[PDB]
Amino acid sequence: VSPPPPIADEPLTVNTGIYLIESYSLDDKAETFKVNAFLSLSWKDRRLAFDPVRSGVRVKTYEPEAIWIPEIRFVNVENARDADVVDISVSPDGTVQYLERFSARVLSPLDFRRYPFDSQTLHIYLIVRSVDTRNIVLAVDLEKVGKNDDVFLTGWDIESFTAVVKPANFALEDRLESKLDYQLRISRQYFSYIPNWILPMLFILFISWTAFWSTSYEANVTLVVSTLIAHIAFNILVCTNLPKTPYMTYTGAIIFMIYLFYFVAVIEVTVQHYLKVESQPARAASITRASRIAFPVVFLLANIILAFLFF
Amino acid sequence: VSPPPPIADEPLTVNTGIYLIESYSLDDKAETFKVNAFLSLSWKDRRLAFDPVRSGVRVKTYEPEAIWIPEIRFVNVENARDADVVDISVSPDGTVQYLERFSARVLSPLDFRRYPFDSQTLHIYLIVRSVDTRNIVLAVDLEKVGKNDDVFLTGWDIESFTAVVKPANFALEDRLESKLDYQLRISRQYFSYIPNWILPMLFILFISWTAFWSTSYEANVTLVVSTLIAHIAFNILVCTNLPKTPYMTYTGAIIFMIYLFYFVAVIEVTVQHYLKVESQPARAASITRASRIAFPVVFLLANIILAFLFF
Amino acid sequence: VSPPPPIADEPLTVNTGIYLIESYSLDDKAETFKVNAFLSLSWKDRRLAFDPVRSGVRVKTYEPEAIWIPEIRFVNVENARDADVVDISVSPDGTVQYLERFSARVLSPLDFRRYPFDSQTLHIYLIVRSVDTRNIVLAVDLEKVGKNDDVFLTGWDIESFTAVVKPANFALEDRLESKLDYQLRISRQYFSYIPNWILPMLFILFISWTAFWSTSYEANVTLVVSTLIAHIAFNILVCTNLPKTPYMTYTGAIIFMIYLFYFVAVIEVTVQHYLKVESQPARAASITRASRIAFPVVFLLANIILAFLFF
Amino acid sequence: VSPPPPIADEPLTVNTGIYLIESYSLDDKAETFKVNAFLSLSWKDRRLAFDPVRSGVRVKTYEPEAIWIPEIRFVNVENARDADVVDISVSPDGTVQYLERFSARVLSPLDFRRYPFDSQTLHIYLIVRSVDTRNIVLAVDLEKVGKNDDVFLTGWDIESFTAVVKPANFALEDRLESKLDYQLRISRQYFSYIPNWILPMLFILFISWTAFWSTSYEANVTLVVSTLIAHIAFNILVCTNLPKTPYMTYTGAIIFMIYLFYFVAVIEVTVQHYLKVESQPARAASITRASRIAFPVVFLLANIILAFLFF
Amino acid sequence: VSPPPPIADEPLTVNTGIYLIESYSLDDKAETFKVNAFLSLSWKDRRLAFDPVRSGVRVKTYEPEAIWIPEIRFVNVENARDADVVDISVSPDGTVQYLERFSARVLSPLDFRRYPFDSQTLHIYLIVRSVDTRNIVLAVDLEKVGKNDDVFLTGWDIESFTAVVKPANFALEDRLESKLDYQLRISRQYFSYIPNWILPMLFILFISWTAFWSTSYEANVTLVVSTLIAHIAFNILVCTNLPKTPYMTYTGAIIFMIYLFYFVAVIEVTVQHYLKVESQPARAASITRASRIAFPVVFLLANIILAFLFF
Ligand SMILES: [Cl-]
Ligand SMILES: [Cl-]
Ligand SMILES: [Cl-]
Ligand SMILES: [Cl-]
Ligand SMILES: [Cl-]
Ligand code: NA
Ligand code: NA
Ligand code: NA
Ligand code: NA
Ligand code: NA
Ligand code: NA
Ligand code: NA
Repeated sequence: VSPPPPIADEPLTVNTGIYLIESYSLDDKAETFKVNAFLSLSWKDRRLAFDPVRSGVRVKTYEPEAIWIPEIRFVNVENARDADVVDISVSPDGTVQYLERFSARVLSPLDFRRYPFDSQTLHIYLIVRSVDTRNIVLAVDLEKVGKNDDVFLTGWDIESFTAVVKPANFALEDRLESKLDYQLRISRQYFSYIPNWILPMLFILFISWTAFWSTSYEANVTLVVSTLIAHIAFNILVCTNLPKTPYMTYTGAIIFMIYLFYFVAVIEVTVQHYLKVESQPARAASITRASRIAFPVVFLLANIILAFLFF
Repeated sequence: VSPPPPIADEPLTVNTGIYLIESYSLDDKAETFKVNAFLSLSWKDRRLAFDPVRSGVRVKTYEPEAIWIPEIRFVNVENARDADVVDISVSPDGTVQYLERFSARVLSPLDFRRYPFDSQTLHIYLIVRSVDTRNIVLAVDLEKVGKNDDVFLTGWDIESFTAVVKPANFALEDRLESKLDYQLRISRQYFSYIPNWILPMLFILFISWTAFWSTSYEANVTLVVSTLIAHIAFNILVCTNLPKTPYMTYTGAIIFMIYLFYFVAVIEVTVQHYLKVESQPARAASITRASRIAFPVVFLLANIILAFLFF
Repeated sequence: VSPPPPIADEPLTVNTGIYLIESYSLDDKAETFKVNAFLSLSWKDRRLAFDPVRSGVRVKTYEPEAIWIPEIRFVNVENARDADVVDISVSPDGTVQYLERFSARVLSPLDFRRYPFDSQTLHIYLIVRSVDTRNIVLAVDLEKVGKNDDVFLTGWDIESFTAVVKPANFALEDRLESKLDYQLRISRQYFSYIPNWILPMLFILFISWTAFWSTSYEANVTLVVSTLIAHIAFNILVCTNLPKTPYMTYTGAIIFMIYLFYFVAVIEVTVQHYLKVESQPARAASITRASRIAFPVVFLLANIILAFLFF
Repeated sequence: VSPPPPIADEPLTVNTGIYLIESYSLDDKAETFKVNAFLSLSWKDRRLAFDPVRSGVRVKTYEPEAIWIPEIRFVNVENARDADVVDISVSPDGTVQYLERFSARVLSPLDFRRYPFDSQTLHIYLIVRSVDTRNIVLAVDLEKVGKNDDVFLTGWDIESFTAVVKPANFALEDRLESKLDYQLRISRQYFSYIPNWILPMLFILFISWTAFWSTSYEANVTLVVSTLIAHIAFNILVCTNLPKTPYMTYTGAIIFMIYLFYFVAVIEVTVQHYLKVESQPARAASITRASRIAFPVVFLLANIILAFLFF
Repeated sequence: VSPPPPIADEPLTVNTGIYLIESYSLDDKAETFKVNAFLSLSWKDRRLAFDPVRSGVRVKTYEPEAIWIPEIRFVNVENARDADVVDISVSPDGTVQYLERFSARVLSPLDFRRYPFDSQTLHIYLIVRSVDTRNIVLAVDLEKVGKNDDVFLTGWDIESFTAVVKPANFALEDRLESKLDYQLRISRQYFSYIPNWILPMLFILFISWTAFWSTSYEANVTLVVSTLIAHIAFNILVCTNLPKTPYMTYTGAIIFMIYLFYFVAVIEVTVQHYLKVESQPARAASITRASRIAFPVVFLLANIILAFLFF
């Protein structure tokens, strides 16, 4: 079966549409997500047109084998070709209404610099390669683009599922390719992070600042170093599985700054002790007293700067 | 093969029934479970009807290819079509009785706020898309809905497997959809959590409260901080298998409260030491003495409040 | 293809046999195991009868497609239908002799209360659903039930592979099911646990008892608390691979009892210190001296009781 | 269908080309990567040649079944044959132009001695085995070799995707084999490692060097040993998953040298204490004072030597 | 298609040969490895014999369907039947030369007592079941057994890939089974373990021995216990990937011994302190002085004994 011939040197327009049934498994590290949806395709093949009176039927149903179907493919899928045809209907004029159910593991990059207060725009790209007898272009039938009300993506808030209606028509290996961009907009549910990660992490850091109200070097070393181990362990406890970025993330800056704070705390503790030993308790006292305000103020300030830089 | 034509403008009623053979693999983080089951389908197609006296047979058996079968689909499955036809029987009147064995990874959301004392209602949804020639509705044959007595789901207690007999009726892309809700009611076996997690975690926290019977700052710092590290490692030991919720869980609250208790214990230990150093041992003694009753009483009280709020 | 007709109202006996080629992947958590085996089936289909004088051949060989084969299914598998037909031989009488190679992830529950000194009985259940024209019953050909001498299951000792010869013939969804039970008896190789887990865990607990020979509160706090951390880390090191049971396990009890011992050790250390501080070193000495015999004796006794309760 | 016969004892030249659509999942431990790409093949089959005036068509399209296609295989793939034919076009002279979409998990070794500042050359090898009737050789059509501009490999910078134009002809099991080498050149995005791993690891080591400004053995033991634990935990936190190499890696040497520094630090702390106890504080002071310059200088120097040796 | 008939009561000899293309994924815990190879089969079928002159061809090519092919199977594969036929060629006398590309996940047990200085013999077993008309036996064509020069297995050294030429012919379920043993000899690349595991682990133990140069019980308790935690974490850091053996391994013994050393060190530290407290510093000094030589000597000696017992 060859493609439908043109009426007069025109390309075949294939009207597309993705309707989301289920969304699941957003893998941050892999930068992938899985989807269960309908794919609707509509085009005109005049060769299939008929008189409804003669046939005694208002619409004819076909098997995929029986008629010519455009080779529509997904660009960014990790999944194998997972598709089941639901219906093929030919209206009296020769308009074919194709419908299939599919599931795919889609590969779309994520921006982690605002993590865990980040939002994403996931993409599902559709392509079709132009054939020797006719060029093919994609179109969006907005009536056949949407998502079911049940559609959820664990740990995320689903904002929208739209399509950039104008395709990207370009040349590849001497043939025309027509590409559409379906966008799934989502925003991370950040609630969990504040009682489960930010607050316990801030408590461990604050414990280290009690060393500014002690003159016991043995107690201070234990304080600052034990909270440092506790901090590490706490992030081991998180089992952070955020991929490696060629850029700095909001979380990454904060964590780094916290290591620096743990370091400076050690220096203060060391200086205070050295001065007490060097029979200069006057300076040792001044530094310790200053650090009681310096450490919380600098931390709060640095965080304001960081928050500002990231958002 | 087209659907059976109506006697007089009536929809095709497809009688369904899911009989659970095996249930397994409840993934909390994925919010999925796997199932091994029978799917029974029955509808009337008068074109298949026969006079048994002529046939010399009371029931005729068919191959799926040979006759029209309604395209029943599962809404919420992650799984690829995994179905094997067991039997297709046509009664003399035209009633087709279809039976298949299937297995599926079902995606059903879970409520974690009462975790690990939570109960779930898992769903298996069946759909049928109405066709161009005839509209289709799903029905439940209660005699063909059940579970085998062996059916177990590790770490859970299986309460029931029932079906909401009335289907959903709605339009999708200009066609009528008939959905059925099969509900598998389960309740978490919480026993394990009390000796393996709750009690050892309460012991580590109690050890920290011995600092209210000591005046040794070095010993107290060691106590409170080491038990805090211990706590973290103990939860790292858990290797928590719980998804990130946009809400607070019972477990989540408890853990948070325990971090707060570790923090306040440090403050007391710090204050008691500072006052002893400031030559005010009368206040330092009063605080330490109060804390001996305050810490356990507030903890017990706060837990009563939480338990009340969650259950 | 319909089943063979009865001579006079008798059911079709399908003689079965599983011969294990390979066993592997016993997943404790999942309660599953994988198997590579032969499945032998035999029944009579007189429609296939032939005269070898005419046929020239003493036994005919067929393709699964060519003849009626009973729909034998595995009840408790996770796996998809993974089967390769090796031979289908028919003798002049019509007796079919079917052989296939299969692999399957079998789901059979495990009893963990005697872990890691536990023994298991794994099951492989065959079923055949009776058809409209003839009832089908399963049978065991003992000559075709066994395991190869190489057959191993890592971390377990394979005792036996036998079959309950009497099938569980019952009624389901108005038809007759004939169920056979195959039993793979195994016992856990517990050697590894004693030098790798039991002994280093007993050493860490013993180190904590050295606090009964010290009067230094700072040293005692360090001892008892650091060994508690060590213990946690050591079970984190084990990365325990056991499921959550609705019952108490031998290992589970031991671990719990060890946590309780760590707690009571802290109480003693606390009491001894408070008394010394309260200028009552006479009682503090008595307690510490008693604890030197109390803790080992109570531990040994409690373990005898537990061992007795579990075995 | 047999291969096209030679005009006069010449081998069949199959013009190849791989066009990368998507690259993903570079697994360092497995030394594998996944690819989604076009495979273009072209050969002249003179039996397929046609007169365009008689046919009334300038190019004929075929089904893979209809014509002889060379058996091109990938050498180094872990993946199963995942290929979908897009187009088969025969020009009037009989020159077939084949195009397929494939995805494969490619096994190519990696050099870890410069990790995490390493660059790789990934290989995709195409083979063809000469047949009994005609010998086959591979060629590169440079116009059909490339990658889309979107092509990304998470955590890596994609430099180039080129092919060694000259194939490697050799004999195997008495037949001629034509191999082509496609090279995907990538360099690791090392940014992440400096704030997330190198710097916090250097801070933990610096904290241990404060023991050179203290005379308190109890405080020093705490410092040096706790930071040693922190270092371990920090690398557990990294969950380094870099395979086991028969050679020393840059990272591996650094880590090793850090363990040695932690050991020497303990010796210094031990020596300093022993001398103070032996009433030789003059030597103890000299050593501690020396160590303040010795440790940082030796470390900086050793790192320059290492960097030089590795780069 | 029946098997070729015998000339005079002789079995059919099928000449086999495995040629390794790729080897990868040696899973120690699963005791499996993956392979990509060629399988060459050759047998004589006189029904396929021809006069070269009549057909005008020296060799005829076939489709697997067209001719009788022996059902050769792999015994110890976890993998599903992953095979692609490359070529089938019939020589004028009727000798069929079959060639296929396969990939399999092979299950072969491993000996871990000399780990990580262990060597393995991995097996690939080929079986053939004798048919009703003719008995089939396996043979090795040594010219068709080998491995490509590129063949590597990460973390191992590939010594040889040979085949025990005499098959194991035996009776199974009343038919004759002919089995061939293909052997892949490998030896572990142990370099990595000495700087990454053995040496940092020995350093942590040596740090604990500094307690024999200190009289400070608080410092010694910290030393011995902290290094014991460090040791655990260091093996948790290693996250050892070795299954559970019913026998003791070299690594296993070493680790155990190290735990015993950590325990004895605590005893010494406890004894030394008790004696100092009991105002017997003469004995306390003697023990500490002895331990300075006892611990290294006993350790070195015990290791010599162990090494000797294992190798
Ligand atoms: Cl696609
Ligand atoms: Cl479905
Ligand atoms: Cl089955
Ligand atoms: Cl391939
Ligand atoms: Cl096989
Ligand atoms: Na399509
Ligand atoms: Na169906
Ligand atoms: Na301490
Ligand atoms: Na069957
Ligand atoms: Na510690
Ligand atoms: Na090909
Ligand atoms: Na075969």
